[PDB]
Amino acid sequence: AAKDVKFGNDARVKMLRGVNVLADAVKVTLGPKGRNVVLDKSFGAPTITKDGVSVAREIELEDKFENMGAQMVKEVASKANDAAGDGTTTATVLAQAIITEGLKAVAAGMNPMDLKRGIDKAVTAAVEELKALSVPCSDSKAIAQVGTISANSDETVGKLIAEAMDKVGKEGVITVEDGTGLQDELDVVEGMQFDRGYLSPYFINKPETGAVELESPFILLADKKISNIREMLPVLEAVAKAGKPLLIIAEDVEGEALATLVVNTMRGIVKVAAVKAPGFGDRRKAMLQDIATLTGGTVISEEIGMELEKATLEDLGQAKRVVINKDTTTIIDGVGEEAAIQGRVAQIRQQIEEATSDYDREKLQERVAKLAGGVAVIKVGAATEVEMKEKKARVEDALHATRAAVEEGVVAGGGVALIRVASKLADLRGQNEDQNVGIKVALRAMEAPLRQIVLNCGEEPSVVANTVKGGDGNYGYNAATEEYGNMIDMGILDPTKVTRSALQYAASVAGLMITTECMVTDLP
Amino acid sequence: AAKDVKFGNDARVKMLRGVNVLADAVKVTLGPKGRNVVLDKSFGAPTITKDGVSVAREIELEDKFENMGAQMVKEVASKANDAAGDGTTTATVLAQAIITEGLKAVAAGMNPMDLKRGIDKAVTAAVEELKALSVPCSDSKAIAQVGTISANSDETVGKLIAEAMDKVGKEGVITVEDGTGLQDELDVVEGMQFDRGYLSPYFINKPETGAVELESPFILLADKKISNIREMLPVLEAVAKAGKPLLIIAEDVEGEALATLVVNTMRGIVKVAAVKAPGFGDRRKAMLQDIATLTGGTVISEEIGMELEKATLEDLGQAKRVVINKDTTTIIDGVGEEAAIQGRVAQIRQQIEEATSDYDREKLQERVAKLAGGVAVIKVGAATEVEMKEKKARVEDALHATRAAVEEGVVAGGGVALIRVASKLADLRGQNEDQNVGIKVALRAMEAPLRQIVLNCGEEPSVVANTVKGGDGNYGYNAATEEYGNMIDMGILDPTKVTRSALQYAASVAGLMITTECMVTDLP
Amino acid sequence: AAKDVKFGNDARVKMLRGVNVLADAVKVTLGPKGRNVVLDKSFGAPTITKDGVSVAREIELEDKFENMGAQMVKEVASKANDAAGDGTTTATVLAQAIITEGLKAVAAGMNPMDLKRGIDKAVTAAVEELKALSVPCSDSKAIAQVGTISANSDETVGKLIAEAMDKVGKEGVITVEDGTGLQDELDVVEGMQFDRGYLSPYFINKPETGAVELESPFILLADKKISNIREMLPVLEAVAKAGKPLLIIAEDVEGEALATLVVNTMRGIVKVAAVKAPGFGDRRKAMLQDIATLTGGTVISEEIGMELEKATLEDLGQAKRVVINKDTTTIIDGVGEEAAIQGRVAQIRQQIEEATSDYDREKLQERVAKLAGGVAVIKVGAATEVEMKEKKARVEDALHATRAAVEEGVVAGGGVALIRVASKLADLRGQNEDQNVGIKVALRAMEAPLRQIVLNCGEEPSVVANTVKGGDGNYGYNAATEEYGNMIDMGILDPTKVTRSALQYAASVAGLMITTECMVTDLP
Amino acid sequence: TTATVLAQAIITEGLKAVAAGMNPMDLKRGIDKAVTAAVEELKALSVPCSDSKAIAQVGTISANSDETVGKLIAEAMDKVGKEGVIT
Ligand SMILES: [Mg+2]
Repeated sequence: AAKDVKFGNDARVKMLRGVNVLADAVKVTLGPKGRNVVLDKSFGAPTITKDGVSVAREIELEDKFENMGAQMVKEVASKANDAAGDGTTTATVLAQAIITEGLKAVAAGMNPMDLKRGIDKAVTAAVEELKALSVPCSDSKAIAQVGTISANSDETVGKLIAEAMDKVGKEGVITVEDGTGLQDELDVVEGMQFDRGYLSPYFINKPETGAVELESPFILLADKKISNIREMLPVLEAVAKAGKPLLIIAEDVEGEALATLVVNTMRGIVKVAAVKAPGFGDRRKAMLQDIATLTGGTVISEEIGMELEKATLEDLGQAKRVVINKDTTTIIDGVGEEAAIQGRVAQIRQQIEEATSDYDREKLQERVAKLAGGVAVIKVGAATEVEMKEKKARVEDALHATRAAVEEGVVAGGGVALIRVASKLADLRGQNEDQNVGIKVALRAMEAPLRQIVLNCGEEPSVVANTVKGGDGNYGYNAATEEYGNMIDMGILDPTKVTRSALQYAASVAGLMITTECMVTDLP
Repeated sequence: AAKDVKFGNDARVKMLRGVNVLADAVKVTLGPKGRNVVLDKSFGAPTITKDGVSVAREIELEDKFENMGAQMVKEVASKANDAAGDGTTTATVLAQAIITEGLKAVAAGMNPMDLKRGIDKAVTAAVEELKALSVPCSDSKAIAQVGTISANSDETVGKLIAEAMDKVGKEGVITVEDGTGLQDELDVVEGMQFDRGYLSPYFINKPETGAVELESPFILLADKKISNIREMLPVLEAVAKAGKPLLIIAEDVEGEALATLVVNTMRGIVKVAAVKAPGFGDRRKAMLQDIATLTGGTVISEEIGMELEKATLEDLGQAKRVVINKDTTTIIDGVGEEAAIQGRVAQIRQQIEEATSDYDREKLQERVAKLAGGVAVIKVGAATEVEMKEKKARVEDALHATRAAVEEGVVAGGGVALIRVASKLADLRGQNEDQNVGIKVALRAMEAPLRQIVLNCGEEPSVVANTVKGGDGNYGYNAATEEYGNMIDMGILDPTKVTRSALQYAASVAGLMITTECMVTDLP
Repeated sequence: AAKDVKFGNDARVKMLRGVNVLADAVKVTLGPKGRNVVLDKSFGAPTITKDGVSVAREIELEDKFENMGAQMVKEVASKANDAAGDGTTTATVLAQAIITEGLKAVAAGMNPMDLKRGIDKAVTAAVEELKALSVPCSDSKAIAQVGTISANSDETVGKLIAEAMDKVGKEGVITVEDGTGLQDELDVVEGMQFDRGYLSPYFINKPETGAVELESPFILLADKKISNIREMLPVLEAVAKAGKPLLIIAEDVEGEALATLVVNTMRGIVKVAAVKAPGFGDRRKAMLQDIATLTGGTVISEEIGMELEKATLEDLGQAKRVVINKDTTTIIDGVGEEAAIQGRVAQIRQQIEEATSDYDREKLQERVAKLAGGVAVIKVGAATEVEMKEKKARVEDALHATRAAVEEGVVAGGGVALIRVASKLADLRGQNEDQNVGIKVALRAMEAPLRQIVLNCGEEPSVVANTVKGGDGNYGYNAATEEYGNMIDMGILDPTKVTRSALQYAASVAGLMITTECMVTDLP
Repeated sequence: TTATVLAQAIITEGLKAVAAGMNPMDLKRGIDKAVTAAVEELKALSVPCSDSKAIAQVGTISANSDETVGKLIAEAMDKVGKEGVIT
């Protein structure tokens, strides 16, 4: 595939045009009263949505290079959402603002590297200002308070979120399941979650979630990389007859074994998924065993002399539910014996006391938390299935905001916090004039999300922002009610973590584009 | 098919245009303050990188002839990295400068052959100047000193390099393995390295490395060329059943067996790799035997009457690790008995006594080193698996730099060494008037890497080059800190070998283009 | 299909353009300081060579008719290499000069038939001059002298060539084999060479050589034309288990068996080659038998009642090496017993008494020479494979030059010999005025290779040639050292046979083009 | 030629200033004020040219460093006087 190359302004201008298309389309849906965007669907009638993430997902440009601009922003914006749960659209809005003004500066004869440096300094100062601005969240009322707000002013949802965290801790693992009964249920059951993703995007049976949900699946524990389909065949045939899904944990799965399973799973016969074993080197051997004890399974080790091909249902572990997302795997309600698992914890507790290394005490302690802490599950109850499933989405959305709020506290969510920081460091400047311009670009860019909100609502952006500038603290304008006041008090806020992640990611992508002198793509 | 032919000025102009595109894109990332380059992918988003090598690999031009120019530079630049481990971007930078100014000279009516000679004379003088400029690196302090710098100021990485060399030797074999735990472990285990590449690129399971890593594979030793698939089958299925990779050492493998093994390995049945036996004639027979003793394997010889088809696992040697690169084969921790291995060494030591020829004593001595010297292995410790691969990559990069530093010492790495040498031989004149022009071209061209660094840093190339010229020795400008001083003492340097190799290759390709009178290619 | 036909000048002009393209691209690489050419590959990137033959192979033209001219010259030039071993580029150079001046003459309105004939007298007279100019090579000192020069100032290469001839004889059979060790080995072993080509070009396993080399292959001796694949099966299958290549000697092989074997040998199960038997009729029966005794194999005769299907391995002769080129087959180190081989010789020596004619005595004597004389072989010794194989190529070229040198002696190789002869017969005139024109065209065409040499070097051809003409005999200009004197003494010479063959082929092809009224080809 | 160069540098930098968010009318005033100050400095730097050699040097420098032109002109201006006419 032959490549087309553009330099300097020809390159940068195309990125600007590309980013603006993505940004302009996505920006309209940011506010409470945000405007809706029509997306075509290959089969059936066209889709109408107010969600920026959905719109961002659906945008790819005709012109390569312009496409690059949009996509570069999308990758980083997606990361903000993946690390914060919200602000995907906000990051893009901020990215456009920094990028559009920053590019003018490079084309004006000013040095791009200095402009980046000025912007980064502004961003660095802004992050700390956000930290001062931020209202901490630690007590149960604050947990419930943020949870109910996120949940769309439903106090019952906030209560369960706080209760879940209270039962397993702030860092504990909380999952959501369809409710069997009308009543909301919160339960503690043996289970474990670890940072391991799925080996294939093809495996996902829940496309909105992006996660794979399996029902009472068999669990295969392995201690070797799997490159050959042959080891799986006797076990593979056995699971299909059952009709139950099979989950595999091992070092890695190579394309020969994995490709057949991928093909077999997608609209095929036996639909199963495989994930990598948690931990590394020395760490994994103990952890796989922890999972084994938890699911009542048997670990298969090449070192032992036992191979996967010589295996039956007896060796496999079991759990009622398991869900696998892009980079995380969690198991729910493992079958392992209560005495076995509790005993395992006792063995580990004894292990903690050698305390030879701080790293080892903590790491052993970490093992205790995953196994002994268990997994807290929340079933969402409702009168009708339609209401029940809808409520479940809301609970999950509140949970991401609550976790972000816990880690860093909260800030005004109308884009007000960005406004608020910009007013505070207006005086800040750099020795190089180019640096001064970079600082101004970043600060001015911060204003955009507020203005975008107001613009979407059909109100004057300049008038609203000007009055907001006049105020102090968490004071701001709420788009939904057209009334000025403390945004946190009135119910509109964003986690401190999401605002920070969006703003800095936007600056990071912006800085990269500003310094770029060349882009490469294939011919039309 | 029918060919499109250009010759004389027309052929040279296209090469210039082709090389400039390649060089303009790659040159922007050379400095510590490297400019970002965005490389597109057909699916979704573009990528942003400061790595010149990744940029250069990707470049292919639609316009034939121009494409040849770019490719010609890429091949020679690639050779510099292949024989030095670094300077791929630097070679290209120097190549553009030499080629552009010299090429104009040939089109100006100047004799090309003389211009080459003038350029080469300046290049040769510069190489010796580099040798004088170069600071020796023999003691452990120097070994560690260069190793930590290359490792990007990591003192511990330098320490392991120095200690490994201290044991096995400068000429010894040092390899890097993923670490078992937090500590970095260095150990010497029985093993052997020889200069033999892999028969097929398709074999590589580590795409960034360009090498094939196998875990505790069975080893097949053969005394015949393998053109037929069929002999392999009884051993081939047996190894697959065993569940481990198979490594083959023999005279050579033909496409009849090679192509099927490739097909068999890529997304298929069993993934194994094969390499050619070390030495030739008398040497291979003794050398293969040394490997057999080392891996505890059995050699199969046509001359004896033994055949591959009749062989079993017990006839195969074993090692915990084996890695195969483009031109080198090495094995780690051979299973062969200490009594057998050490006893064989005694047999070889005894052989050395005959001293019939310097050639046999030299060669026998070489056998002793490989068989008895052993292999030094370095495990890289880390708190996380991602970090562990990260630290490991850095060690490998440092190791090439240390080996290069050992072989020829080191020079200032800011492009300063090229500057320093160019200034020293300003006076030098050729025979023909045209030759004198070539000399100026070569010397002026040398300036470019420094200027490029400064250009990438947003600083004036002419002003920095001018100040550097004024100073002497290793004195120069550090782009990263915007300061002037002794570049080696400031932690910025390049191995003498990489600087020399990049400068020599740039001149070699440049001269080559200069003397090229005709280009033939397919129509568009 | 409909075809494009053009007449006279229209047909001839296209041939002229075709030959000029081929000659212009090839001629630049003729000199010692020749200019390299860049050719592109489907498989990767471009490679550069100063070798005219490689350039010629890749030259094919867009315009049918022009392509034919180039191909016609390539055809004749290739033949010169085939019958001389060198001067493929020289033949092409001479062809362009003769053709351009002569072809213009036909275009003007001069008689073509006379022009060819006029050129022929020039050529015939020049060849006689070459014979007088030519220094004979008979003694060992001359043999070694030319051999070392051809090898490129390597005394050892020439010394072995002289020694090889000194053993088996000037007309004996000398072959080249890879060296098992450091020492160069020249020795004699039973073997036979005969003039027979390979049935299919597809058979060649050595594309640079254009020949098929096999390792200790089984030899099939047959007494019938082969038309049917079925007979082959029991023996073909037999060689397959053995794993060794199979060589076939028979009257001829038809497409029915030939096509399947060709497909079988390319990307197939058994890779074998087949050639026609030496001699014919009555002579053939004895000739095949001589090979049978030599190989120790059994000849299958239809007349007897023996059939190929009824054959086994014991009926197949063996030799350590066999090599087949475009029209010659030779075997090395036949396994046949010395007692039987010598005994076979005794039968032939006894036969000579029958001699009722000189032809029969001679023909029988020739048989004695092939069998009893044997084949001498050369193993090329070197420190490493790269040097060993590289050295081997040079030895083969020196060998061809020595055979050509022995058969006709040598002439100045700077193109000087053509210059010297052209100056000598300035006076010669034809009958018709048109014939006179042809003579001048041929005599000044002779100059072209010298001038081309000087042109490549970047020196003025007109100036060099004038001074060389002023001199006498072998006196001329050495392009490599920029000096004047005896070219032969200096180290630059061409075999008389190659110079003559190049010149005669150039004139032969030229005359055919001069006399070619019409051209017919496929549509574009 | 020199005047044109000044226009080139003034406008290139001035436009850059315009792109910097500055009021052009003010930029013009700044330029005009700087020029007024520069002229006075020029007035101070200027040294009277009264000798033949200096006049020759200006003629020679103007004539692209041609000595004969300066020599010929210096002789002329001296001979004709201050109000004399040279063509
Ligand atoms: Mg003037």
